Amino acid sequence: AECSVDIQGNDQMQFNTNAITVDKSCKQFTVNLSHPGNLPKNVMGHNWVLSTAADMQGVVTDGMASGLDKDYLKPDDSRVIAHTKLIGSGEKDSVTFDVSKLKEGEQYMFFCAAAAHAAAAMKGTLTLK
Ligand SMILES: [Cu+2]
Repeated sequence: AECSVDIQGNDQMQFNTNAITVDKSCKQFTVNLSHPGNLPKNVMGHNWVLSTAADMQGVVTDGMASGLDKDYLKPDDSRVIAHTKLIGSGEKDSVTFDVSKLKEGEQYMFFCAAAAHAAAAMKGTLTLK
């Protein structure tokens, strides 16, 4: 069972993956986010956020309004299954979540909630396999 993934968000507003697989034998799954490049948090800060496909737009919109000092997420947002903090270059963060939080049939999306980043396609799918 492969129960973690290392993902990078760079100074050019991209993740180095578009698709995450979660082994369904995993009890927990861990995302390790890092930020190659030179740009600080306030310029090109990234996070990793998990929601259902349907909820992503809302999470992003409300997170935009919540703003930078809230790490671009509505605090305690019920739609956020898991999330890292916002990180700048040189910084890192991990998040671990229960795999039981994912449903059969459902469609899940990961993304950066930082202003404009998801629109520029800092997103992809997350799928139970
Ligand atoms: Cu970002």
